[PDB]
Amino acid sequence: RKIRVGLIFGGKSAEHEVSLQSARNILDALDPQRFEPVLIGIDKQGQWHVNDPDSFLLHADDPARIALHRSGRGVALLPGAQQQQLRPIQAQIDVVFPIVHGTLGEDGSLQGLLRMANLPFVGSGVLGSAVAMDKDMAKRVLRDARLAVAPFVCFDRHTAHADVDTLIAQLGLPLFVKPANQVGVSQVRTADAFAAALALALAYDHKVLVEAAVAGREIECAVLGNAVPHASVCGEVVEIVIPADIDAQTQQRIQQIAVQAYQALGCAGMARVDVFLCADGRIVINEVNTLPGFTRISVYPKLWQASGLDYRGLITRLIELALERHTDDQLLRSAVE
Amino acid sequence: RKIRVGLIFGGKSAEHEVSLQSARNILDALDPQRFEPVLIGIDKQGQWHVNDPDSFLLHADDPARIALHRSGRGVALLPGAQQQQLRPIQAQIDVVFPIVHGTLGEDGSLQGLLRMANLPFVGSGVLGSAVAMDKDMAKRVLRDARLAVAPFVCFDRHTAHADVDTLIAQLGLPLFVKPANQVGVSQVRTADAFAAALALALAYDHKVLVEAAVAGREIECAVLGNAVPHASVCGEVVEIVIPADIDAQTQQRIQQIAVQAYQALGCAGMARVDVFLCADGRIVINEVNTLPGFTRISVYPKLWQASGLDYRGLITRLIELALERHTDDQLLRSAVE
Ligand SMILES: Nc1ncnc2c1ncn2[C@@H]1O[C@H](COP(=O)(O)OP(=O)(O)O)[C@@H](O)[C@H]1O
Ligand SMILES: Nc1ncnc2c1ncn2[C@@H]1O[C@H](COP(=O)(O)OP(=O)(O)O)[C@@H](O)[C@H]1O
Ligand SMILES: [Mg+2]
Ligand SMILES: [Mg+2]
Repeated sequence: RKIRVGLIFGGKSAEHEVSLQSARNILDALDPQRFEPVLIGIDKQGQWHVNDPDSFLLHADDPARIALHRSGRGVALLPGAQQQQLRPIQAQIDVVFPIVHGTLGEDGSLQGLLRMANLPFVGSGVLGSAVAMDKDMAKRVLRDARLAVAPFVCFDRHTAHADVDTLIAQLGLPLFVKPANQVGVSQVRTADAFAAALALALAYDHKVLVEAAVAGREIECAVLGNAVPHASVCGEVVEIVIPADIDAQTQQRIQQIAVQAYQALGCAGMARVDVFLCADGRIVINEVNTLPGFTRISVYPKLWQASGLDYRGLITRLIELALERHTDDQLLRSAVE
Repeated sequence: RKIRVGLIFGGKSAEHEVSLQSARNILDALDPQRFEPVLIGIDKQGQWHVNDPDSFLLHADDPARIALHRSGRGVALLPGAQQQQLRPIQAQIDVVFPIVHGTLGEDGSLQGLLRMANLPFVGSGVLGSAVAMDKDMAKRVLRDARLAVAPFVCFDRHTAHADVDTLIAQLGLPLFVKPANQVGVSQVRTADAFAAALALALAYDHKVLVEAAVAGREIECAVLGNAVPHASVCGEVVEIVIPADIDAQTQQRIQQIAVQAYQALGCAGMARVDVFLCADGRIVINEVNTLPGFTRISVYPKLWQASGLDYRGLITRLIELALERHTDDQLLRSAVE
């Protein structure tokens, strides 16, 4: 009757601690009429630990020291299994809410594990996560959908044969140098600082984007839904200001763009879309993020709060969307001969 | 010293039996100086069974009855583990060669499981597999890379608001109706047969492509490699003819297109690229397939055979490429703070 929600959190990530705080907040807001929580923390070495709600954190109330209780109660996954798919090394989960920051948590890999275990789960599936996480691929698909993105060139080790001059002629200055995996970012103000930015970024990814500058205000907008996505009110990064000080017509066209970008990349459940709003009213997509923050101070939930969707209720909707997707997939999977 | 190769095969798939035959052939050709095999079969319900090389098939020599020995020796996966990641429910694998046909085996999901288990593995990673498998997404990325694809419209349940007339004005007749997941295909010769094709396809996927006809010969070309991919000689589907009866200049431009498509979609290890060669010499990409067949009669290995790469040696190269990728990823993963 109650649904069992497996919260998987942590990750090998600079944002590890953000995932800890999010898990705590989700746990406090989970509608206890409907959901029972099961907790799986992933430490900074990538090891999985089951915990109880009341002892999953060390120094919970100290932001500078908060950490995962590495209980050493390990987890096995049974691929192809239809029940008890998550097994203790040495509770049945009905839906997974993954908030694992870092490459594997965000890039479709964990999502693929969850599919292989036949687990419903919150957020974008394999494709949507993989595409959004790879900033090179995400921009090519956005571009093809006729949405505006910063002009850019993408390099790998084998082509980084980079001519700073041709780059400046095409893209200008300053240039933003980014590893394609959504640290290693640099604002290159002069042609001479480029070489080093290129080199730093390539320590983090096999692919590095070089982007022209976009002049404009930074507006962020929350999307929720599967096939019929909805958009929150906008927020302006000034340090966030909700609702953004922009007219109705402008908010509406950013909302519409956010939904369209989301559909193009094949997102589901949730994304935060970050755009630039230029002086002439052009809207340029900076980033589509399939794993927003879920702390009480994170932008994504505050954007929905300001749109009349409360935190408990956001969480409940994300779970319902995960179950909806799963049951629809169920029929199509079962159509194979 | 010897490398342990985990062969994972089978799958819930119409091509299940092709995967069985492939596994057998791979097993016979595996260089026993270098590799020891471990066998994991996935039955038609998606259940995983460990087997021994000498008893993994029922009716091995009868194509009409050949089936997986469902031994019931189950497999657990330890996510985050660095050793013994594949565990028997109730041999250390050093590299996985997945040839699991069907959605999960092909679409990045299994690849994501393998990443979560820190296993090196053969073929495209999560992104490359997810993108290539979704024919809608694959064509948009190809399109953006300025390679030619059949003109097309993509529908879901919520838009399939389909006007046959507008479709014929834009794309013509006949139309090819395809579920976006790479059965449910229909050649609609008249405007009146469309409705039903659209409806059949939508039983298999949430997305359905409608493509204009491409008039031309069918040429297939094998790609191998990670960052510097190579192309095989071409083969013509007449029923395959290797080498294709086409000039050197034409083979060279199809080879170049095959590599470019492969790079655009982020493929690794292996793909078979299928194109149309039109009367005027235009080359139109039909499909990039990240899981080709590996039977002795499959096109992919025959294309490499005709290019001077033998079957054992193809297999050895695919494993080397998997290990190369893995060790390079290793340094970048470990760069996180
Ligand atoms: N091409 C660009 N033009 C102008 N500003 C940029 C550009 N790329 C990044 N920035 C600015 O630098 C900041 C950091 O970049 P961003 O892509 O948001 O990386 P992350 O979200 O991983 O910090 C952005 O918030 C934006 O303010
Ligand atoms: N748009 C098209 N124009 C012309 N022929 C097509 C088109 N789409 C498919 N075909 C033909 O129909 C066959 C089946 O389509 P294909 O996409 O190869 O599906 P699958 O590989 O899953 O059978 C192809 O081998 C090709 O010969
Ligand atoms: Mg951003
Ligand atoms: Mg084909």
